[PDB]
Amino acid sequence: LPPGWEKAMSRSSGRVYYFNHITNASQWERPSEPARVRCSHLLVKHSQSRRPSSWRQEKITRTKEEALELINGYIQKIKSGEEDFESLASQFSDCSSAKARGDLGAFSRGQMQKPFEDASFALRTGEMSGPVFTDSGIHIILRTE
Ligand SMILES: Cc1ccc2cc(C(=O)O)[nH]c2c1
Repeated sequence: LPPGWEKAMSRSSGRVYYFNHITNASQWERPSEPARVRCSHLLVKHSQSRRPSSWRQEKITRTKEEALELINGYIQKIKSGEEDFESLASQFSDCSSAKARGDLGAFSRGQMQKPFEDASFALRTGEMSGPVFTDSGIHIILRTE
């Protein structure tokens, strides 16, 4: 199984699924390294973020737990198709790359915060991470190239 993937047991259903401990992705289906990748992301910040401030909100006061709740909500909508990633990144992301549908352009190892870099290189083109934690807050990452 590709870098990071383990079989897990569904607690609700008792059906096996696959969890990726690097990207925090999970899916039912069995899963399937470049110099550069390209990604967008949706950042939800919280009170312990490196900079508890964004274009959306001058003083961010939400807790870590509330941020993770928001992130989970958006992952569910993206996954159900009720909303797409670019749209929720544009409206809700606490990064100013929100202006570019959450796009951050191409990058190699060595430029991004490490949990974000690892998650970004462990994704395949087209794939989305689960919640990725860095000192800026909680990310959903979409690998676009
Ligand atoms: C790893 C990583 C990469 C890009 C960004 C951009 C932000 C921000 O705008 O807060 N945080 C990051 C962390």
